[PDB]
Amino acid sequence: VNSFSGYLKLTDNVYIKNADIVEEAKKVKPTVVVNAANVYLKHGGGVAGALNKATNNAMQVESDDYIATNGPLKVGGSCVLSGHNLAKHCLHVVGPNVNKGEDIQLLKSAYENFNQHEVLLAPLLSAGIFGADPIHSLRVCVDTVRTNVYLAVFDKNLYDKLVSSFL
Ligand SMILES: CC1(C)CCC(=O)N1Nc1ncnc2[nH]c3cc(F)ccc3c12
Repeated sequence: VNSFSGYLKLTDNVYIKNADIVEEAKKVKPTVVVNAANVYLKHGGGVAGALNKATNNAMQVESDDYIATNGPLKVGGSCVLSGHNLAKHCLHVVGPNVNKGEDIQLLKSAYENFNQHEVLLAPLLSAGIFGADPIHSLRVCVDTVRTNVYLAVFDKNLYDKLVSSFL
């Protein structure tokens, strides 16, 4: 038993709540929050920029030191850093960016990083809010992650509808 609430059981190990992942994290303070990051860990906007703003830029400061030491992540890769005031840890995961011509098959590799953690609060990766992409991000998540994943989806229409289209 954990402290997640209003999470609609999607499968044996996948759950979802109509929520902003940043606000979910502040309330729950989970062991692991997933950031939908880029390879440079430049948290300018989206979940990344909003989580970082919620850390008062401490996430960015820590990330810049990580990159200066280790260089960029791989598309499909991840690193574990501090969760600051939002979680014990933040798992920064990079899904393919199709607008950069990056192969979306790498989305499965991205979700495989979740299997190294027993429980995670996560947003949708390589999805966005338009077309069959966000819908696609969920199918790969369900078919790839075996650990317990709590998906926060901020957009209601997508939340409402991913549920209604879920096989
Ligand atoms: C793009 C994608 C990652 C996948 C589908 C989805 O809804 N996304 N965004 C978000 N994901 C998680 N929490 C969120 N909080 C928010 C608060 C806002 F004002 C605006 C957007 C979000 C948001």
